[PDB]
Amino acid sequence: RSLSGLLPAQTSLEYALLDAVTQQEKDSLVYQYLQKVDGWEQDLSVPEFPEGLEWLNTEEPISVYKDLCGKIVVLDFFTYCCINCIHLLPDLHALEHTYSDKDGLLIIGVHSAKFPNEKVLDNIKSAVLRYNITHPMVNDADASLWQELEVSCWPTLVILGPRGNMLFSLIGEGHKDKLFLYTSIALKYYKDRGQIRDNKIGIKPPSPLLFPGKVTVDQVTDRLVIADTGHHRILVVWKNGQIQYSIGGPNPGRKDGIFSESTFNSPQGVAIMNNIIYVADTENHLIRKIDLEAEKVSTVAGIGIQGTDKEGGAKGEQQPISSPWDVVFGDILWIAMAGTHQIWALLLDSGKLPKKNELTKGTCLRFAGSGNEENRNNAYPHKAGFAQPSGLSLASEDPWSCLFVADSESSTVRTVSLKDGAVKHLVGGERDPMNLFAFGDVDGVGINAKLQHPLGVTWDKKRNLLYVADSYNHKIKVVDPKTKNCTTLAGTGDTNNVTSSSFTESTFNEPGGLCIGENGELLYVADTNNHQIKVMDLETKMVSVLPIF
Repeated sequence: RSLSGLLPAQTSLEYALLDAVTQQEKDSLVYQYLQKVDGWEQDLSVPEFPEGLEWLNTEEPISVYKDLCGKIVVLDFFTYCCINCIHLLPDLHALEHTYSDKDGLLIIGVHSAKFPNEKVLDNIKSAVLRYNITHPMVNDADASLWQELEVSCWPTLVILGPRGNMLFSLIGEGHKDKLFLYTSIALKYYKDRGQIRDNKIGIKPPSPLLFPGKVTVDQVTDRLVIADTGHHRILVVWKNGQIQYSIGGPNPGRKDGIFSESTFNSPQGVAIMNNIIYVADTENHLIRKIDLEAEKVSTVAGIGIQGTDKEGGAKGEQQPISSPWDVVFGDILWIAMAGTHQIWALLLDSGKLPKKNELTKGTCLRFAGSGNEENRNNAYPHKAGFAQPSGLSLASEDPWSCLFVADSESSTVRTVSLKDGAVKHLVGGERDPMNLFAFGDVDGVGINAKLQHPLGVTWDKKRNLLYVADSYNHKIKVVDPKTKNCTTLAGTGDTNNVTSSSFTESTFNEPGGLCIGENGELLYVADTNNHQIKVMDLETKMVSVLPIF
């Protein structure tokens, strides 16, 4: 009745596939595995989808035993917060392009939420558009199917035969070789038996910004750099809201050169200094450079594909990186490497980082984080762990001399010392370093405070405060790092949009990042799912929408 049933047989197949020298040997072994599993007396039948769950990218609900007979089916147990699930989506996209509904394959996303916020249908509907998921989707918010199957990992794939008989499970990310081997040979087998039908299954506004991930402010000239993630472009905008430069879009890409030529792929982090913007070009797995004087884009880090390198050390364009989410200047570029749960550095000029030797110009490496997904604090940077670090902010002045890290999957904020690299707790989470489920919405001191998937931090040098974009609680919070006291600055915690209002009566919706102005009078917020930049006046305590024209 559970995925336990496949484990002795499928691991016996996987042991043979490692001694298999030819692609034909591997194909015949998988075919022999399916002869065995198909000819079992008692199928490991999938539970039916619970009735009255909400479905996306379909006309009506889908049921395994009325609508998916005669089909190979890939269930994707996933949640949109998890970077491991995000990394899998390109592999499912490539599978759907290879094998249509007509060819006998359907993929179903069984959205099984980690966080409370992701249970809300409209927040899944946004995520579907953000990540461009064009296959059927079910909001299994209580995670009934997950708990019945004893799924234990985000993501889990479960491949079904034509009568809902479970054939394979693939746990986690980057099993593209096996996903293709298993589904291709599953189709081949059941087509040779004449059990795969060729029937169809039914599947299904120009604003100026579209899901803006991040924003930053030039200290000298008070211009905004907005990552307009959904339009796959960067905007340079004056303080009054007039657009100076639009760079990229409307389509994805990796193209360098002039600004009509240039293209990005869901950019998040942006930083600026001396007319040079660095972009964390997240789904390209690249750092890009925009030169505003020369009016040219170039690539400074990443090879263009998802790294699994946890150590690094190569020069820029020969160093694989994994889903860079935020960037800030330090002379160095600090990088929140969400994909490998680490803080990285690109050395813009040749220099030396805390607890390492001199490194040459262009060297791209890990600074902090083991690479394990953990809420682990440590005096030694390598032995500490992060959990999808998505925000940075530099406080270089004394007595801080630290990098503030929004650590999203842990629901904490972290300091990393710029003297000795010590990664220390600030607010949120629990003491247990393997506990990634210590989330909530509580104002308090240290571990007593609770956050929910925070994506942005910005440091106020004037007031000695940190503003946290506490994204899934739909709230800007304020942390005093001396006392470690964390409290709500603005946001009711609902998502019903409001243009002009006070801080306590204003609203946000999954704010992806934020940044303070030079003067310390304005706090700009990338209010992602409202498709808007929110300007918070810290003097009048009024929120306004930045007009863009």
